[PDB]
Amino acid sequence: TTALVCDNGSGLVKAGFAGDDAPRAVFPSIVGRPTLKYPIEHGIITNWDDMEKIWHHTFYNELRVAPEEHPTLLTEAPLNPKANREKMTQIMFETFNVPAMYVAIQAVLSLYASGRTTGIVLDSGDGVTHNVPIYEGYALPHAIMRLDLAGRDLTDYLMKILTERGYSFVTTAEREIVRDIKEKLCYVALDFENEMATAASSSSLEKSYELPDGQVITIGNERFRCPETLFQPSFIGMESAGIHETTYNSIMKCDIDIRKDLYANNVMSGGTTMYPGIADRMQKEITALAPSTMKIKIIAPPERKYSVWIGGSILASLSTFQQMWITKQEYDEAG
Amino acid sequence: TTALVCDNGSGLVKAGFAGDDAPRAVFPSIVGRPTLKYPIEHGIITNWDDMEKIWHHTFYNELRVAPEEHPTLLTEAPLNPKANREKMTQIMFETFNVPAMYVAIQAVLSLYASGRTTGIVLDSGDGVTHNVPIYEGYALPHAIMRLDLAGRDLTDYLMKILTERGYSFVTTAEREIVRDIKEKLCYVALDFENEMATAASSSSLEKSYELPDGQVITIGNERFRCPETLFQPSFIGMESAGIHETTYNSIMKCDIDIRKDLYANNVMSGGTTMYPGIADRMQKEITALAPSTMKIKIIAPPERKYSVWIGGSILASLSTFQQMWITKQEYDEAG
Ligand SMILES: Nc1ncnc2c1ncn2[C@@H]1O[C@H](COP(=O)(O)OP(=O)(O)OP(=O)(O)O)[C@@H](O)[C@H]1O
Ligand SMILES: Nc1ncnc2c1ncn2[C@@H]1O[C@H](COP(=O)(O)OP(=O)(O)OP(=O)(O)O)[C@@H](O)[C@H]1O
Ligand SMILES: C/C1=C/C(=O)O[C@@H]2C[C@@H](CC[C@H](C)C=CC=CCC1)O[C@@](O)([C@@H]1CSC(=O)N1)C2
Ligand SMILES: C/C1=C/C(=O)O[C@@H]2C[C@@H](CC[C@H](C)C=CC=CCC1)O[C@@](O)([C@@H]1CSC(=O)N1)C2
Ligand SMILES: [Ca+2]
Ligand SMILES: [Ca+2]
Repeated sequence: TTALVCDNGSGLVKAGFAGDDAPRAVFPSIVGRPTLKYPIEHGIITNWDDMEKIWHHTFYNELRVAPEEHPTLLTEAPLNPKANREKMTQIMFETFNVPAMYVAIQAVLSLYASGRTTGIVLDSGDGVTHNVPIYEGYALPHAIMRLDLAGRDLTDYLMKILTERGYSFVTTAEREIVRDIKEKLCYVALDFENEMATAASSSSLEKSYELPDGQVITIGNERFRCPETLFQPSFIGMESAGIHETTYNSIMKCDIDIRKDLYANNVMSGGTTMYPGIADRMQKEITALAPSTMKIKIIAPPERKYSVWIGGSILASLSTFQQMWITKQEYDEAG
Repeated sequence: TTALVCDNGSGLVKAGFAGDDAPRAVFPSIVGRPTLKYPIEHGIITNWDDMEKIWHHTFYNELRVAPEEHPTLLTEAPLNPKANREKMTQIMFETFNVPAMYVAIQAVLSLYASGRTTGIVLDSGDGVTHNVPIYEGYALPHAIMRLDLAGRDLTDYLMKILTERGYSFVTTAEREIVRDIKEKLCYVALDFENEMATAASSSSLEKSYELPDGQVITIGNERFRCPETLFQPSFIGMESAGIHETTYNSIMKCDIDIRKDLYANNVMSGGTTMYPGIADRMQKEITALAPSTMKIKIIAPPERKYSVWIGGSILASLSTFQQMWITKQEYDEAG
């Protein structure tokens, strides 16, 4: 009788029940095979047999529930292929015997989580980053921007820029330690030059970090150079535009009537948007690219690591959404 | 048993019951379709399927009455085509099953609202402006003047002349805010030059306006330059004559016997004639174009936004009008 909510990400899987304040299970999207394998790449499901192993683990190992006794709400990256979605549905009704289910757009859920039907979302995960403009609940597809740059790319870059300081983070076990640092110490510098100049002249921006084996290490400008890649992807050999630019482009690809409201509603989702000082930066950067008379506003909610999941827990619980489910009868009938 | 009164305008629909002091329902003449659509353009019905949706909303959503249980009084712009009127009647007797109905000339009703049978009306709405000379209740058709310039054109012009001051009113949602300003602050300058000179030298004619989002803005000469378009339509690329001129022309196109009485009875109807200082202007301007010995007088009633509706509420209630109804029997007989 209780509905579920399964947010499948490139890095993590955030699962729980609809109506809850937060997901009860949060675990890696991996499958070890000597060795590990991420079945979701850039927010898209690449291996299906593996993906079933994840959903199987979700229901039975994590949530400890019968999948046929609960309607399940699955999530999907924006502009997800139709053959990709139809393949999910099939697996839920046939392999996991679900009584009903539905596939919602991750970014759209994050908007609802904020309490908004209309707005331009920025969802940066571990595998992919998206600019999704939404009007009256419908995400405008021709305006959506994609960017294959997220936390994992950022974690890798940090490892690299720590290697020039004399450190040796190469193995995958060590990569997690560099992820922890990235999450713990890093921040988004309001101005890059000014900050680098503070780092060159003083040691005020330096921070100590205790490694698993007790030893302490220090990091200076890496704190903000790493997340800077988001605004300048060319730092890692990417000729793509920054997040401020792709956000601007996204808005300009919409109708002129809604732009005022998109600018005024810049929601931020995904753990990669958790960098301290990212809101002050996106305000600054956007303000410049856009007109002078435009009111810009960035909304960065404290629990934006789980805005997608929270968005589905609300949606699943809504009265208006109940009709939009897909019963096994409907599927076994209409396909 | 109670009669209705439905004033259909290009911008608004003013509906209510006959005998009432004012209409109970006042709503936009729009139909959204992703987006909005004004079925009445320049006071004339262009889309009939939409217009039915408006009348349907009027009866059932707004007035909450059965159309077959009440005789309905509909309004029409002057010089409305006969095929236009015959199409209205058909829709009322056949689609809305009315027991009776009648189609009256908007401007003529406004005259009755003032308490006059003979006089030259000026009715400026949101979509069209008309000079209608009326004698003993009959509006003289060959003398009627039309002008495709009203509040909406005026609202658009104001947006434009606010853009030179540095503001950015472009979208349709913002257009309503510029309409509010137009209605709130604007006025008709007795003399244009003198006023512009006051604006160039001092800041006494400036007025602050609180925008929906709290921020305040200032407007100076736009207050009177916007409504000035009425006296000089060339401001917006219209080679047509002003309202003072078309009013003069209208009077000269009549018989010489009634001119004295037309001049002495210049009634003003429609929301566009609500600009403060428009009466002092029309007096001045007309006085000049006309002879010296002529007694000019402008009548601008406080409730002239609803003079057309009020005119029909009185007419529907009159004893002499009762015979002029059109019974469904009469129609289903004579067509
Ligand atoms: N405080 C933090 N600062 C910066 N990054 C963080 C922080 N906490 C978590 N992250 C990063 O956020 C990412 C996880 O976010 P999320 O779970 O939304 O992504 P995902 O759903 O796994 O992948 P995607 O959404 O791209 O498919 C990881 O890369 C993680 O390192
Ligand atoms: N105080 C005001 N000053 C100036 N204009 C006003 C004021 N109040 C309303 N208006 C304008 O008057 C118009 C509405 O008047 P009205 O309802 O008579 O027109 P309509 O019947 O919708 O159109 P039409 O009569 O031309 O077919 C709108 O353009 C509105 O902006
Ligand atoms: C607290 C935590 C958060 C997380 O997001 O991990 C996810 C999942 C993780 C799987 C592989 C590692 C060894 C196993 C385990 C771990 C537990 C989850 C770790 O691979 C990431 O680290 C990658 C690599 S580096 C990066 O940025 N993304 C993202
Ligand atoms: C208080 C009010 C008066 C009015 O007259 O509105 C009418 C109707 C309105 C319909 C479209 C808007 C968005 C929706 C709603 C509104 C409520 C009615 C607003 O479009 C006008 O604004 C046009 C545009 S600008 C102008 O001058 N005429 C005239
Ligand atoms: Ca995600
Ligand atoms: Ca009217």
